[PDB]
Amino acid sequence: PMEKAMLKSAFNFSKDIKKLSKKYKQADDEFFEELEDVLIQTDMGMKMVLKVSNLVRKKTKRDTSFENIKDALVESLYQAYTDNDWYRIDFKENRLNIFMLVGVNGTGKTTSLAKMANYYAELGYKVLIAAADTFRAGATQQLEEWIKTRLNNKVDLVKANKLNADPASVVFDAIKKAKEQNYDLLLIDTAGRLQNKTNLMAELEKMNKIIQQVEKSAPHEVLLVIDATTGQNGVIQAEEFSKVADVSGIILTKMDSTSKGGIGLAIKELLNIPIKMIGVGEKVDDLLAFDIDQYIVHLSSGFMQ
Repeated sequence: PMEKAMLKSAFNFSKDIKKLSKKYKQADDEFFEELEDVLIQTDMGMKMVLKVSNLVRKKTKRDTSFENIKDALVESLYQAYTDNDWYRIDFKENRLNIFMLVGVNGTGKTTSLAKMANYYAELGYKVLIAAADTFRAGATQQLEEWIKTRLNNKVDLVKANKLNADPASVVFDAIKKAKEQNYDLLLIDTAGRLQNKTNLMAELEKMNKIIQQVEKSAPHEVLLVIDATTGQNGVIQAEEFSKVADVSGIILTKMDSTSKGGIGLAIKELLNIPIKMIGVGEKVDDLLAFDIDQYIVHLSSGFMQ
């Protein structure tokens, strides 16, 4: 799955690296200028280009073989990301885990939330979804579809029976069921528009108040969806959303459709929030726990043989 996910970005990165190898003589200043130009094209951003180049420069000598520069680069990419104050999904066996999914609409929340329910349901857990994006029953329609079409039998859905209902009332109904029938995970869908900031924050706080009566440390995760195909555009927008919600982690979707693999690093730099799950494709099971070494190794696969 990570191989298919990183196919397009790895092709682009290795295409540039292979070009770099052909006029490669020594790891000198002029070489670092050329390398920096390649790093720029991954769209990782200036600060990350600078951090990765400095790391490669630190690890290497002018006489380093081009093979050893590549090993250097792989290690420096991983280190650039892992250079932080921090990671894990707060899922415990002996409680009702509660995760919210957040972000601006049309980034892929309801798809991702469905994939997350399936991910835990396959691990043997009893999963409940709260369709609390009541802004259009379209999000509700989707959840219903996925439920009786693609999702494991251990995933159930609570929704609104009324038009444009208060989102907290769906959360009220879900928490009750989840607590009473020994569910292992409650996933909460939310609507999002920067425009409706005050209501969006108010609704999140209503939800929080409902759930913290059952689970004091809930929400255990608040997960923001970023569409990788949007590149740096999506990264900046995800930062703006991080002011509306106290985001604990990121779900990076559509990696497979993305040609610029610096985005993981762009996220780390701009948001400073861990990526925790990564979408590898369109099937219900195309969602993995994020692993930065795997992201880097598969991004690098085209030039590492």
